[PDB]
Amino acid sequence: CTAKPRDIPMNPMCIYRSATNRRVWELSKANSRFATTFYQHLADSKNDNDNIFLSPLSISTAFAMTKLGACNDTLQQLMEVFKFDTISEKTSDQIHFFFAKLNCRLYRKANKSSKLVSANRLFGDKSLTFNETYQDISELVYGAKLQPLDFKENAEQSRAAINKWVSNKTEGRITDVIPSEAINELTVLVLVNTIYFKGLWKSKFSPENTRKELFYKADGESCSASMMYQEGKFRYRRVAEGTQVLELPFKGDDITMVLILPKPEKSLAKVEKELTPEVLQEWLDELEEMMLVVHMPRFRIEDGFSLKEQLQDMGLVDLFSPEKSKLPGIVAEGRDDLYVSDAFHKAFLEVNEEGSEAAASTAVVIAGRSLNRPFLVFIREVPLNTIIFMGRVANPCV
Repeated sequence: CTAKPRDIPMNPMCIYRSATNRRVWELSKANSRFATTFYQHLADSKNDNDNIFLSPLSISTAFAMTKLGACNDTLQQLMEVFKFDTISEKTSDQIHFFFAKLNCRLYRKANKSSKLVSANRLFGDKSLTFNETYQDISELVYGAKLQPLDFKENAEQSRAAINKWVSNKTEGRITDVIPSEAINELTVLVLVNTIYFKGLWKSKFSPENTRKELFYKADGESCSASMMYQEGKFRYRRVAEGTQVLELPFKGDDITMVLILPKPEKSLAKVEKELTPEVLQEWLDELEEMMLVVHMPRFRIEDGFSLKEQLQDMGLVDLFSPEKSKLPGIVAEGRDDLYVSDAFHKAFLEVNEEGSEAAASTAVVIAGRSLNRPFLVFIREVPLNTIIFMGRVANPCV
């Protein structure tokens, strides 16, 4: 951004290779393929009846930041895993450009509708000499200023410093991205991303009409749930196997939630197993204006988890290997031999008669300490083809 760069600015350090915004659309595409693939995996590691919420977008946005200082294999798996190897061509360095155009259109609205604001940031060790170019590129592309932190003698407050910053950037919604013993005296850097959304229903529900129901859990007893109610014309479509798909657009119609609910008594897993950018575009394409009666619970969910286990299973292995990890572009002089000790994510969703609110954050930490009847949800940026948030609502009660 800054204005409209002819992608003429500089952008060195280790390059891998396997109206041109078509490059950006390709980015979003690859961003989505990662989203679905990750959810699948994440799902595998969670209980089918368990809740789920995240922001695939942020995860790809913190890892793109990390990729900046990557080299060789570590760079390969990063580009491939996050699907960056499906874009225009030879330039592990150019992707950051598109992702800086993408986030640009996303968060920079010459239109003002709903709230969608991101904010990245680095937190390096006060003793180290970080690469100037790396530090400068990050601030330009991802707009991430390198905030000095005392990990060598104050990892605790250092953690507390990061979590706090994030909270600030998540309207208090996100808190505890970095677990208690994550960061330590050996921690070099900690790349972070935050995303915050708040949108008013283009067609709001009526609190009056809302009514408390009785929710039966996978085991034992219920839990009361405030079920909402409204009626109107919405883009909908009962897809194959009786699967329903509905789209609730927020004011501006630029961003809309997308619920997906399998036929009564049918398994959602079968739906999550065959979930894919392709399939998703399919349902979304088959949608059609109609009159209906929408019933959806008034609730909020908060997810949290380490991305290490899953990302390892997808291919991002070298990055977490103290031995094989290659992030030579970060510290110019000081502590070397860096590797991602672990990565964390945390998302929050809230839904009510007035609209929806959701927030998330991802924290990649360098060299530290390692370690109910559902329905699907989606928060997409239509014009941009990006899945901002996603998840599965399994307990409205909460």
